[PDB]
Amino acid sequence: DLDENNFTTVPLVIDYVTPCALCKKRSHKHPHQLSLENGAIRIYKTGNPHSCKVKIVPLDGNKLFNIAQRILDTNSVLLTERGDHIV
Amino acid sequence: WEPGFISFEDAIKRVSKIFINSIINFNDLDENNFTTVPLVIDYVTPCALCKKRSHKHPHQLSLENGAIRIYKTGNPHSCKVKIVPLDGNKLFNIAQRILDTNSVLLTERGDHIV
Repeated sequence: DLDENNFTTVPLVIDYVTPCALCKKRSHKHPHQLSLENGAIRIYKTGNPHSCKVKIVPLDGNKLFNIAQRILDTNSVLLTERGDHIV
Repeated sequence: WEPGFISFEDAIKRVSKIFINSIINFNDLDENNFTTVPLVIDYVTPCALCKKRSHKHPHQLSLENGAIRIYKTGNPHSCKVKIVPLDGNKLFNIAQRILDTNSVLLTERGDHIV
């Protein structure tokens, strides 16, 4: 059911065949929901999550590869016919 | 404020990452108000400051001895304190000092004369 749009509204349903890894209980009184802020996809329970813990997964795809791409696209390093880079 | 610590933007991104939660007046942060403005948290999840639904008081971040310190106003009993440092690769600041003395050069023949 999950799509790109349904991000911070739809609940995520979990059939706790085993105890929840978030809070080590037999099951949850309410499903979990996902949020996006400052480059993190936070995990939390819906309702009163005092006996719950927020988990975050960061979305940063190799910061150094992004910088490499930016420096490259600025067109300041070139590979010449002789094998020498010129900057 | 010293030009050796970090840019302001990196500091605010670090603190916003450490709240694990949003800030209503995040875009309202300016250069004039650094520690004088308490921070409102859109408590849309359980807190990470003390694993509570919401704090009845705001959180104030303070600067001392080259570090921003964050804590809760009022009753810091069911809470804790987090300290974040500001030192922008002290080795780079050292290396930039050494060039200020003008005591190492580069020569057309290709080697540095110290």
